[PDB]
Amino acid sequence: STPLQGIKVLDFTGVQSGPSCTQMLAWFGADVIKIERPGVGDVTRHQLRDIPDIDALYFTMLNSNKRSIELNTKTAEGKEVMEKLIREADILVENFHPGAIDHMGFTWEHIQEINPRLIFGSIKGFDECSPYVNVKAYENVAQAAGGAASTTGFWDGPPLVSAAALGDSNTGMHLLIGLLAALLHREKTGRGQRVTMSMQDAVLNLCRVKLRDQQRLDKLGYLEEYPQYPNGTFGDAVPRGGNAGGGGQPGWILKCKGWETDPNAYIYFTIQEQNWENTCKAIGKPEWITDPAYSTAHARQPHIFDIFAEIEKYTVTIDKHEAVAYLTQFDIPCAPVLSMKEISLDPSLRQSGSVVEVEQPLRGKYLTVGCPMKFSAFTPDIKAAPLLGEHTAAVLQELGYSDDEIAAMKQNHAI
Amino acid sequence: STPLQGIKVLDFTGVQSGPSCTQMLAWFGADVIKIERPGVGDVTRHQLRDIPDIDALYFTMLNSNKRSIELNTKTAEGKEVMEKLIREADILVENFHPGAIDHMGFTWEHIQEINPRLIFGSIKGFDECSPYVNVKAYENVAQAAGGAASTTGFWDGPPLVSAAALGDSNTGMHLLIGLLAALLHREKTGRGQRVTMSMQDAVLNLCRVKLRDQQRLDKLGYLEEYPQYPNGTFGDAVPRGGNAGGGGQPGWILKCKGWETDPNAYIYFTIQEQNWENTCKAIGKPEWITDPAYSTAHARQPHIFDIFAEIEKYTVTIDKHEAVAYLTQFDIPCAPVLSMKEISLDPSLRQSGSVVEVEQPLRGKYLTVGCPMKFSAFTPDIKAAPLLGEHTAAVLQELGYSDDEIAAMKQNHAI
Repeated sequence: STPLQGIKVLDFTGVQSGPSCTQMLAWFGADVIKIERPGVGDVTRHQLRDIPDIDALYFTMLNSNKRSIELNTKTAEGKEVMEKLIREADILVENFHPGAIDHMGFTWEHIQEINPRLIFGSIKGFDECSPYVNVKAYENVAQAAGGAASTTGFWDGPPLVSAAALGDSNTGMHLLIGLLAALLHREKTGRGQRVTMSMQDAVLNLCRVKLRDQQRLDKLGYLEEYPQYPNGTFGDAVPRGGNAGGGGQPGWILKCKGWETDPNAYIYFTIQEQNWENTCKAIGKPEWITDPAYSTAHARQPHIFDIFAEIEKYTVTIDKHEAVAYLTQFDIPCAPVLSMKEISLDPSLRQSGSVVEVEQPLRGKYLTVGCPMKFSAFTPDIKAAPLLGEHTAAVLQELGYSDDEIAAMKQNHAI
Repeated sequence: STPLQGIKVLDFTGVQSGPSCTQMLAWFGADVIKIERPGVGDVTRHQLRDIPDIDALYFTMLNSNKRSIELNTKTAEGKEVMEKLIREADILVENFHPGAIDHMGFTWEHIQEINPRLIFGSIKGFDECSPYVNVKAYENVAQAAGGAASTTGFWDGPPLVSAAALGDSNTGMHLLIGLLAALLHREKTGRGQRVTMSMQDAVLNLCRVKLRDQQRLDKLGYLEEYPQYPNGTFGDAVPRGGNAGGGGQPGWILKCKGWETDPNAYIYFTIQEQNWENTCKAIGKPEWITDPAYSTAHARQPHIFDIFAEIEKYTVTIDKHEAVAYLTQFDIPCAPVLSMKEISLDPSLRQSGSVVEVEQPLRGKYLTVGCPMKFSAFTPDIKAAPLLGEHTAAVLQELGYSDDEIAAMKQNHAI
């Protein structure tokens, strides 16, 4: 049994935000029918290809386990298929521009009439009433609008985007929470509803603690743990803090052996408040244990980069993995800056199902990020991504179309 | 009606990752009973305080709607209360070090015997088989281990952490998906189960597209859309790309008027492949429309920073908001880099429920991030965070304890 056994998803999404949400739904046991433009398909199929003429990894890593149908919803036969899909569906997920579904002949009111149980999930760039309501939002557009770029990077550099998909996959995971909550709600009301999620709000949610810091700043005029305290300057907005800790425990990114030629020969190192004595023992600075200039976070803060520099004298002499194996014995919170190469090959992440090898037609093996959370009663089975239109016939057959009707729809380009 | 009406959560979490998850559970209608150490409470109550002697915003922004009980589970009476709480609960969440709950006297086995319906959610730094299992993971430690620090920042700078809580809140949102799935699964199995979520895996999941890029790099030796192509150099790992788009459409962070003294006087600007003609018109360069050195993404790539410099000649002349209002009419994807000050005061984010003003005892008003997703059939009510032990008596009363028994437990220090 799987959590979403028997749930049927009508999936119009493309790219990353919507598809990450629906791939999870598939992994949870739902039947995800991905509706794609005939002869075109989700754009990720053809972007960033590593092997000529076959689906790109962009596609395969975000569409595992889905069924692909080609359907041209602008045609009258396509419209009729869609109505039948809506009628049988538990969830419809879309990440089009406002009014796309309405213009296909299916307003929310019309959808409720066809299927009052249906849960309608929509990803947009900004919320309904926003001044940016018609910006077309890509990943980094949302990162700018949601607070992350403003607060990421260095105080003496530009706003910086994160590699992490705060606008795209993070929005998908938030929509998924909403869809799962709406399935739970449906069990009580007997009804579906519309769940909307904006990319700007997804970013903002992960930046919650920077809105903590803005209020502190408004009230006090400084942030005691930020690099700018006490010798630099605070403006009216939360500033960029480089590689600072972000919470109650300060830290930094420190160079390890190889950093001149290896851009990932680094660790993150935390000076944990309750672990100062251990930290001194690790670096061989017993004099610092009780010196009042060093014994509290308060006293450390005004010369904290001298202390990081002193720790870096140790870390530069050894490989990041060996640095972490040593430092962790002293309870120091640290880890290596693992590169995507290390992650791709890490045998532990294969064993834990975090990185998963998957067999794909025409390609052979590829790696994906697996189902992030582990369940003691359920094991996902991560499968190939569908070739374009691979499941069109099967889906139409399930709606009661004959093989001849299906062939006629292929010939007149409804599919 | 609420999505989680009638659900009871036994919540041991502190700091950010676990509390973010359970705050959302409360907002969805669950009764979240937060278990705190008598006389001390979640550390966030006293860290980064803006107002002396009352609960910090670190705490109130992450613990809205929860009930607080003070309970020493290491005592015999506290253990007996805990057993009664387990019997009544649907979900127990914890983000302690491995084995803490076992040590309390409740293995997962023993919990299953007491309450076969209970879903046990656990947040850890790393997965069970990891070499880093007993590393203490803070926010940025997980960012390092998860691939984000490696791939964020500039190619000629160090790895950079993100302001966005990739390790903390993001992990809480991923556990939340699991718990909601587990509730759904329970409707069929009649049984709870254990759901575990590591911070490393949460980071990795958002970095999924960087694993796409690693595989592309492994196969081809270069990433054609990365800043380093074609005139720079690729190594064996996906490199940092500064403010590059991260997907199929290139972009960058551009200066707007005021940038020399306003570290957030910037926009994100996407050069969308189908929108070159309009991009040229927006910046008054009609001659670039059909010039073969500019008309395609492939041709633009080797000189893309000149192109951005040229756009920047326009954007530096106007406020970032006016830049976006204009450029958007030319279909150019863009948004301001909004500061946390602008976010905190943005009337549209108030209207949309994205930033919410909450009345808190002793403090007055504070701002929080609201419930990220919107539901057409459900409106969350965000309320104050609990004062330490504010609900101890009521919780024990609901378990059948008399006032005398409760007062006796206070004097004993079991509560």
